[PDB]
Amino acid sequence: MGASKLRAVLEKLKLSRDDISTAAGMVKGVVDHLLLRLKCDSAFRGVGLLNTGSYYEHVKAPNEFDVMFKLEVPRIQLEEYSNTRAYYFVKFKRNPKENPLSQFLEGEILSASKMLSKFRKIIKEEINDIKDTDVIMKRKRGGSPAVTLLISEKISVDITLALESKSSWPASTQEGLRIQNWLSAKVRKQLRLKPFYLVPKHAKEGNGFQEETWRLSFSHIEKEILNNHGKSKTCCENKEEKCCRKDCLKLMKYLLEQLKERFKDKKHLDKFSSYHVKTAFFHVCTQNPQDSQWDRKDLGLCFDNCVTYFLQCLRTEKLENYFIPEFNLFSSNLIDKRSKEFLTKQIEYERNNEFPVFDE
Ligand SMILES: Nc1nc(=O)c2ncn([C@@H]3O[C@@H]4COP(=O)(O)O[C@H]5[C@@H](O)[C@H](n6cnc7c(N)ncnc76)O[C@@H]5COP(=O)(O)O[C@@H]3[C@@H]4O)c2[nH]1
Ligand SMILES: [Zn+2]
Repeated sequence: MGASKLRAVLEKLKLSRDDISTAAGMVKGVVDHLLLRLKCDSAFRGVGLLNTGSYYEHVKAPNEFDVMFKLEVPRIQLEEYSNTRAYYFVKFKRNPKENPLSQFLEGEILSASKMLSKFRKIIKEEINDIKDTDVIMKRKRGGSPAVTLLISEKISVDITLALESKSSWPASTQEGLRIQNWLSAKVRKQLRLKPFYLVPKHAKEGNGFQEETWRLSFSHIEKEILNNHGKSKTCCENKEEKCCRKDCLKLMKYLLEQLKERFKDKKHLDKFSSYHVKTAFFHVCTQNPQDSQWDRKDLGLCFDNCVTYFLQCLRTEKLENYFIPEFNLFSSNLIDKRSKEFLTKQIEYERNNEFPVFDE
């Protein structure tokens, strides 16, 4: 695929500032309401919106949003669950006083499900009485840490509770975030000085879930490297330094979206998500650390790079969490071989036919 061809695909996907800002305005209204309602509970007194510029997650298009509600909690003490590397039990270093989160304490262990339940119940209670905006809560999605809302039958919002820890990141992330040769060792240090988050997504335990466990999240870091993405500090600030990194990611996401859409009737692509694509993309960024390897005229080659890497990940059934290297997002235990073989074949068909998926 030629570079100009690929950018013509993105150009026709570009949304009008009006349709975007209207969409953003609706979710902000709902979010503002939920935040203040939430503050009426002592346990969520500390809730606040984490890292949101309210830019949508779908390319097409401005109908889906992903928000995290960060909760500042006292010094946290983690205990890794069954060496899963990403899931943890949360305990408090000092709990002699009857904590505000004490109601969610099952033993010395802060229950993810109990918090998630109340969080959800509080939100569901304010959804009936929202002024001027029609809002509905979606069914619980299997295994999701998120409360999903649908605004005006058009806009989906994922609202995810997020415990904030200012402690240093857990050992499982020691070899993660390999950005040294790309964004530099000192950027990695400064990033790792920032807080990490815990969302109420439970580890698998037999036919069910270990309902107390939380999972690590670094969406704030993911946000930072996407918007400050070059080896050069002035990457994408002038004509002579315009790179195609953001375009590649968009095209990879739109490819996955379109395929998921085409084959909704089948079940094969249901477990794949833009998070897989974003992760695959970060790895490619690490493999191609130079801004010259992401030249604007090379969008064609760079996109194929991303496609090819993603394909290798599907075939070998290995896609490392960018922050937690021993967590395999593509293990056969999460996504079975057939689904990955199906996605593999469709992407390959697309590439061999000049991406019919990319035209209207
Ligand atoms: N809004 C939202 N924020 C999250 O952090 C998150 N984590 C999971 N989910 C959704 O819960 C359900 C259970 O999926 P699972 O955990 O088994 O696999 C997930 C998970 O391993 C990984 N993943 C997705 N988002 C994140 C994330 N923010 N951080 C780490 N991993 C993530 O990508 C897989 C599929 O993602 P989605 O299919 O788009 O949404 C999942 C899914 O609907 C999330 N939904
Ligand atoms: Zn750039």
